[PDB]
Amino acid sequence: NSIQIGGLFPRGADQEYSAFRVGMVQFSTSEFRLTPHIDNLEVANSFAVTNAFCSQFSRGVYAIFGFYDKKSVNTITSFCGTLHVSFITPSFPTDGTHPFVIQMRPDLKGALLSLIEYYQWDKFAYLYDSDRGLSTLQAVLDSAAEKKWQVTAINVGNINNDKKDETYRSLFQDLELKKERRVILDCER
Amino acid sequence: NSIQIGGLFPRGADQEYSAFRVGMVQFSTSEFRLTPHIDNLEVANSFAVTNAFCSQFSRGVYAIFGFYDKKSVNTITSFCGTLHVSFITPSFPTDGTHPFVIQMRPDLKGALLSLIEYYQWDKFAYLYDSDRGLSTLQAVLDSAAEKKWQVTAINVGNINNDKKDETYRSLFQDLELKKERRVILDCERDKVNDIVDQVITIGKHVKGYHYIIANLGFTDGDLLKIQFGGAEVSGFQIVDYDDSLVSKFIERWSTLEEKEYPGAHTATIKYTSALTYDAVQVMTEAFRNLRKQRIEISRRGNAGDCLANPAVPWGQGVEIERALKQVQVEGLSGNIKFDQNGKRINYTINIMELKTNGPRKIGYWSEVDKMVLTE
Repeated sequence: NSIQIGGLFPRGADQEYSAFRVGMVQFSTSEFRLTPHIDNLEVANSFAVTNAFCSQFSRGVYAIFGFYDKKSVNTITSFCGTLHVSFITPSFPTDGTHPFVIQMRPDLKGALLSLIEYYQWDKFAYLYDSDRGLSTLQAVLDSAAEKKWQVTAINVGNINNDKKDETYRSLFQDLELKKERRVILDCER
Repeated sequence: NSIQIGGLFPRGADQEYSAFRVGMVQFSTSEFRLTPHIDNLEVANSFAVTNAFCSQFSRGVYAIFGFYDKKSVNTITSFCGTLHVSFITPSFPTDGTHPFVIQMRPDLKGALLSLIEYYQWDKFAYLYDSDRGLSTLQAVLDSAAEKKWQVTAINVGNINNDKKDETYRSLFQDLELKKERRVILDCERDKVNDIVDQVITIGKHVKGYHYIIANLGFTDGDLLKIQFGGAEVSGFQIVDYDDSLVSKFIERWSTLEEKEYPGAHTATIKYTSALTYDAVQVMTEAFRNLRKQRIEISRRGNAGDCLANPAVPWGQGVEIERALKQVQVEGLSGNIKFDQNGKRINYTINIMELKTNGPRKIGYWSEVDKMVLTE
């Protein structure tokens, strides 16, 4: 019993792939074996992702495990929905109800909003990164209307890294006009 | 000289296509003729857009004119960049620097921020729609930190339309906790009318309220309703009907048969449609500057499958880009110019206010002069 599956790992996902390998070993049985076809492509590039998908599809896979970015996510959700191909991903949850997509990452939106009320915050700064979608940003903004919060949302993402210092100094300069002492960092590791 | 091009029109773009046709006629020359291959697909669906692109690519086109959504935009920008295919679109500008993409719509982000300071706003509500990307939302939020504003951003987009009433009542209920009297409507020509209608119903269109329509089509929507209400309404207009150029266009547009040209028998025109017409002119002047420059780029309908791996970009595409981006003519949307990326430059956006006698230009906005009032 040989079940061929696809593997879309973004270049740099070393520990992710290492964990992917360990899983293959820990969950290997005699009843059937999984045959991973690994494709290391720039997850951000929508075009490349399209090829890697059609390539793994022509190879005749039963399911696909990979990752997507805020840019290529629409490509995956669309193709997998049209071709009825299942796509398992640890990446951020899709903003909606897209069939044929299995998401390993639980929604943090709920846990965050609950924590804010616990500490009883009414005025805080929200530094966000547009990498995982503004799904959580909209969450805090919409709740800011109901719970009546004074949120200071600032996109800390588009900061060019080859001179990113006069930007941070000018960042906490605005976070001092209102003497912001409570900051929420919505970013990657 | 037959130049084949692709046309991706979303189902429902009647006036846009009608304007696309009129452009084909007004800018048709004996030197060369453009052969549009029209494909009507659901622009939102990323998959469909991928097929329509590869289909027009296998047919061997030199350039593609169409539209994209906040969902399919990444597909276009990506493929057009990999296959070196030029893509002209009136849709919202891309959030970044994506090559091989020509954008007819100027950036409103600048004109909006300038208008806010003009009226000297410090606390306002910002009703936005996630359809054209949160590019402008981030703009006002980031500026709210520097200029110190108390913005109340509310996504008026995800509102389910088959019961959208207990939502609006609960919407202006939150806009009453802080007694918000200054609202900015960042929506499409449709979502705006829905809001405007609700505003009149609840009576929040009387003196004391101030609305700002955050789009390039201020006169594109019905204003006769919130015109006599009392509340001041401002917005932006890209199609200056005072230009003899535009005035002449309407003279022929308003007369066209509405049967053959759907939604074309009016004295006005949606900015999206006006950009479509100006798009044709840009593509014409571009392919013309290639003939006079003695540049051979011609090919056949055998570019092959777009999914070809490895994917090899045809060098003739690099020249087609340097052509469109080099174009500089006069159209309905003022002076048309581009930079190395594709974003329009040296343009003018008229600031509009709604008075008793109707809309009236109170000034303009230049990318280099900011806001300038006309006495």
